[PDB]
Amino acid sequence: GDQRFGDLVFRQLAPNVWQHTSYLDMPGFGAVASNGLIVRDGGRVLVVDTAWTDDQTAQILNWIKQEINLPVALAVVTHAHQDKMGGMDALHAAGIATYANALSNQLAPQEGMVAAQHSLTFAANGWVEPATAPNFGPLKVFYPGPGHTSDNITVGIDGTDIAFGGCLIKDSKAKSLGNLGDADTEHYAASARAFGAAFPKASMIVMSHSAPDSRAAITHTARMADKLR
Ligand SMILES: C[C@H](CS)C(=O)N1CCC(C(=O)O)CC1
Ligand SMILES: [Zn+2]
Ligand SMILES: [Zn+2]
Repeated sequence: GDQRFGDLVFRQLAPNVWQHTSYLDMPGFGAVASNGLIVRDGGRVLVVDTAWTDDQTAQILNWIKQEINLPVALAVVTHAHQDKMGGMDALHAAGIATYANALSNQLAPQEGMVAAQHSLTFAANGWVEPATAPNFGPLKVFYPGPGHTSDNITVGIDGTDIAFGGCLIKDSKAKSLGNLGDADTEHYAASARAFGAAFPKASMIVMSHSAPDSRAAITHTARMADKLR
C-alpha cells in the first residue's frame, strides 16, 4: 500500500489519484510527514502541493515519470507554508505551471517561499473564479475562509469521493490543531465547516498531517476549533 521511493512515500487512493508524502525534521517535533496529491486527468498529471524541499519535489516528479509517464500540466499549492510550497523552484525548473491563492503569492516572500506563477481568486461564496483556474480538469478549488492560515485553500477531485483539506483539517483522533501561529482563531471553526459543506459527498478526506479519514475528521476539527474563540 505505501510505496517507498527514496525518502518519499506514495499511496494510491483511487484509480487516478495518489497521495505523496514527504518528511522534514522539525527540531522539537520529530520528522513531520506532509501529504499532497497527484491526479491523472486523461493524458496529463495534476499536482496538489509540493513536498517540503526542492529536492523532494524533484523526486515527486521522478516518481510520476516512472509510474505514470505523462506530462505534469500544472500544480496548485494550498497555502504559503514550507510543507505546501517549499518545492516551488523544482516545479518551475521542470517547466510546470503553478497556481496558488493570490494571498498565498502575496505572503510567499515574507514566509520564505517562492510564489506560484499564477494567482487564484475566489468568489464571495468561496469557489474559485473559473478564469483564474483554467484547465484544472477535475480539480475543484474552494476557499473556505481563514483558518489554519489566512490563505488556506482546499481541493475536491471530481469523479472521486476525495476532498483535500490540506493543513486546515486534522483527523478524527487528533488532539490539537497543530500550528496556530498564523491561524485565524476567530474564524477557524466556521472555515472547517465550510470545507465540509463545499464537498458534501466526499467520503475520503485527505489532509496534510494525517492519513486519509472519514468525514468525522471535519467535525472533529470544527468541534475542536471552537476552543480558540
Ligand atoms: C511547517 C508546518 C506548516 S503547516 C507546521 O507548522 N507544522 C507541521 C505540522 C504540525 C501538525 O499540526 O501536525 C504542526 C507544525
Ligand atoms: Zn501550514
Ligand atoms: Zn502543514
